[PDB]
Amino acid sequence: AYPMPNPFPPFRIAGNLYYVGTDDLASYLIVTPRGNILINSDLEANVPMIKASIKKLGFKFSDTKILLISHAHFDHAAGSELIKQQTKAKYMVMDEDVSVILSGGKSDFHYANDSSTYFTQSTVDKVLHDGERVELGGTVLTAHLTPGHTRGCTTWTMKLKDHGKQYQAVIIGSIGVNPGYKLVDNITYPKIAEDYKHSIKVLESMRCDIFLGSHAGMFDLKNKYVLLSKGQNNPFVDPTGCKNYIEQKANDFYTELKKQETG
Ligand SMILES: [Zn+2]
Ligand SMILES: [Zn+2]
Repeated sequence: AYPMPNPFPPFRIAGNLYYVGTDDLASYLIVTPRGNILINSDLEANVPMIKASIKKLGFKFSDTKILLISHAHFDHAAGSELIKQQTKAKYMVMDEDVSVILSGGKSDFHYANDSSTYFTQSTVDKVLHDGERVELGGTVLTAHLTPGHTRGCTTWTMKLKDHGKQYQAVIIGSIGVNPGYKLVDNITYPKIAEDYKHSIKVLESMRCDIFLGSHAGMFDLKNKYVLLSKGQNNPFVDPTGCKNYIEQKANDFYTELKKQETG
């Protein structure tokens, strides 16, 4: 079973972007004069945690206007229907992943036949496309299609001001190859390897100042948070870590491809 995450203190990352996630499954709140955007609904058990985190920061759960995800797997999206029911947020999902959301996982190219991965079916209020923007209260997020891990995996970017300086924030959706994924002659998702290679090209040339991800462990949330509490100059500003992480996962993809092609 997926290891149930533990709660994590919420905090401001930079500018109007806040962490409201767990010690593992990462969720983000963007606060604007015209309401808030939430990214990743996580497990159903995490929806009360997300609500508690938002409120702890002094914001209103009922001000959640838009719900986004990193990608269509249960650990980022299972909680979406609950959040819709509780806030009436508008759910926006990259086109290639919509079928998985509508079907609660039953159409998943890999996990269609694994009932332990299914989640509550939800409707998508706006279908997104590569490079499409999500705009609220003057804040502008950009959806980047970085496919492979899912057909519609989305890397979310925005610009944040912090201490009079400008930073590109990048929430890497995932370019991990899950155990069991078939990269050669995939029957359901033939372009899976071409899609990962595209994601690598995009991410390797993407400006990345504030380094984030769909899972805390991607970007060293725990140790960085400890530095933040100690008052350090924004430890979430980590371009080197971001470049090193993208390089590592690009190499991991080619390591797994080699294994499947020659092992
Ligand atoms: Zn996933
Ligand atoms: Zn995940």
